[PDB]
Amino acid sequence: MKPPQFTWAQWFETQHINMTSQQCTNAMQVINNYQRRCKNQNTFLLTTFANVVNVCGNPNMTCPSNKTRKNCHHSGSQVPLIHCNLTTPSPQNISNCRYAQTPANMFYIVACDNRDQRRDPPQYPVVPVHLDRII
Repeated sequence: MKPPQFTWAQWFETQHINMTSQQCTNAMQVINNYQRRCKNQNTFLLTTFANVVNVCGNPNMTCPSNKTRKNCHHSGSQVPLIHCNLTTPSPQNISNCRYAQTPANMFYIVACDNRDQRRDPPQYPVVPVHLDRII
């Protein structure tokens, strides 16, 4: 889920593009502090928001996670990424949650939609809103 101040695109950028630290424990603090819980796992794509927007321009395909959605797009090329996995839960004090980090080079499939009319910048009419899968 996302805090109310974010559009889906801004939340996608916060969860999957802006890895504030190369260390998962530190990077996850941002997502967890906003979600008010320690997310079990999360992937950070080491690419730019602009690159993902362009992936939104690739052919539409069925989303692996949902056979009823057709707003997904394949990255075409692989990108470096870091997958974070929760190793030490701490619902009472989320700042104490620790994560493992797994580096990899994989393709990704993202779901894209038209931007939030009132809050997303007009610069990008189409934006990524969900990371459906990494391969």
